[PDB]
Amino acid sequence: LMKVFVTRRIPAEGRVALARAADCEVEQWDSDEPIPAKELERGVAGAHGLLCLLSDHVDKRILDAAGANLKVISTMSVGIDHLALDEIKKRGIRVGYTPDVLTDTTAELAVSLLLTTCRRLPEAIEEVKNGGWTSWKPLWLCGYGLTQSTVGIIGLGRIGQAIARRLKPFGVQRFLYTGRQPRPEEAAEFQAEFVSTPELAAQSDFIVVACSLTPATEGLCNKDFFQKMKETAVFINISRGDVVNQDDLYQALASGKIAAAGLDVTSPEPLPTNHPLLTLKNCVILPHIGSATHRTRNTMSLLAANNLLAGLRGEPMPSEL
Amino acid sequence: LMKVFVTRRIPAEGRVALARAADCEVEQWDSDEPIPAKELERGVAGAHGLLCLLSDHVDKRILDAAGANLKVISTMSVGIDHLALDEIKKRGIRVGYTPDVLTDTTAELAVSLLLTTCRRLPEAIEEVKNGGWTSWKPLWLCGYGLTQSTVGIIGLGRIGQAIARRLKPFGVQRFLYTGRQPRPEEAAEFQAEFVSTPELAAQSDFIVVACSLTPATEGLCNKDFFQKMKETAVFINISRGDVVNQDDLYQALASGKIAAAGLDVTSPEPLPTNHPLLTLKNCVILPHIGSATHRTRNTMSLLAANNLLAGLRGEPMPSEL
Repeated sequence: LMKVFVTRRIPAEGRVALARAADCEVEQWDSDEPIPAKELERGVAGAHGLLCLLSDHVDKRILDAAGANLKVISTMSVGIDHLALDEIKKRGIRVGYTPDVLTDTTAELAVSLLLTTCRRLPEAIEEVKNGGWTSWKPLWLCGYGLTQSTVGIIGLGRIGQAIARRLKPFGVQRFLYTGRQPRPEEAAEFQAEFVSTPELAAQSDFIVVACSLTPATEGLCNKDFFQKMKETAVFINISRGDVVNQDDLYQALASGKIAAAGLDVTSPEPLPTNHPLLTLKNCVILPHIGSATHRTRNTMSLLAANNLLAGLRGEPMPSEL
Repeated sequence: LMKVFVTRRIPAEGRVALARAADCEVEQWDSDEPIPAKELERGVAGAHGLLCLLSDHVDKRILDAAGANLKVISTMSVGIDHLALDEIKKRGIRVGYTPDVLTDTTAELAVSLLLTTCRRLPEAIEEVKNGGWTSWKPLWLCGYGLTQSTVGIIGLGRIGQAIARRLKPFGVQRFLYTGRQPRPEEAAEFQAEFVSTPELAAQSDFIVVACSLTPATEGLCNKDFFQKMKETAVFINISRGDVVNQDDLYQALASGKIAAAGLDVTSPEPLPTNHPLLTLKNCVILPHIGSATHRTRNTMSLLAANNLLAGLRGEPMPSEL
């Protein structure tokens, strides 16, 4: 029997699929809490397969603890920045990941974050709870909406495209995107215009970041970037925390260089409860719930399970990296 | 000089317009707080024109205090259930209202409220602030989304259509609506299907109430309605508080007859802070911010101002009821 380590309690369908594989011995971290480095090193020892999560840093150390038996890592995420890919490819280890199945949900969460930020729901909710609400008021809790807006998207991949698609009927006048390369075919549906980062910041009323975390994008959204934004604009990040310079953001939000921000990702995760960004009424922070619907999480789980199983058996994977 | 009473501080552009009318004497309630009944009676005495708000109950008593000078009431709202329409038409008084200008913002707000509610943003926000957040967790904060959902809309007028149009690209498979009368032409953009209230509640994953408050709609969303809803379904109201039976809604939410609710309107307004509904983690309440963007509020103000002046001068009004 081949050994499999799962780093967390996962959605049922995925766990059952693993429990059904007669050729597998499945060891599991029986918790909702992230597995410490030390217990993961202990757990992957001798494993033929690792099923892991975003949260788990699979670097050279883990690979070494594994070590030689490891033929397949299967991550329950589309993002891969948590894997030491170069060491993995050197070792001839196969990788499963979960693109496509979370596209709609993540785009959906991204628009929810956009709207609750720019329409100021969190302040509004609190005004109800705290006795601030006394009547309907013509001047009160006004934000900025999407009618005739310009929306700037950083990274026009499947998720960005699906954000643009949900945004269009709110009356968006023009879509801009940036990246390393124009994508006419993907942009055509929205008449998106490929522009530089400086131009994107200058022209947009809304900025949505939906790219991978890479050397080219680390610290991309910094002081120079917020400076170029309109003071009436709203900044949304659903990529990785390290794409944003958090101190520059705070400062931009505190001095009014931009109107508001909504973050689904931060650095680190979790964010400390005493963090400056959390003292700000125009910053909305979500705890990385992009893909959080029942249906989506269940599908991701079954896909991770199936990637792992095909990996173990030397077969084509439903979705391999 | 004709006398004009304004019942609150309104957006600048509207007050500037009034302030430029050399044919007018403009008295204003100098406050963001709602005008008491006694102060309103006092202020309308001798008025030729009344510029009022949704919050203001313009009933027989007010008109009497006015009394005989009053020729024009201008409301900065699309809703009119706060006016004694039959008394007004008997007295030959003209009415201005603000349709159309707030259609896109309101629809925009209703979609924000739907997304914040079904994607559990408020719970999510508090878990970051209260230390609940410890990692990325596969089973945590999962809501229900719109992919292949059925959306049911009560009242498919301009705002309902504009909700439908925003929701379509989130992957809605089926729109249903109810009302007093089918609307083929207005429904055809969405292939929406006219259905009875019981069928609406039975079939929908999301229910959005966007109708006027009338005798036929008071207490419409009650115990039998919530019973017929899917227990996975989400209920949104942007119409008027009195369309819902708040106690039935509370009970439905507490027992799990439905998955969650999001209300932009309540009974009364404001809702008391110790209200049962506000002890529920699966009820989102906003303080009636449907039309709260700077652009829209300013447009509404100018419209209400211009309706008033045209009224005073016996001319066609930009938007008359």
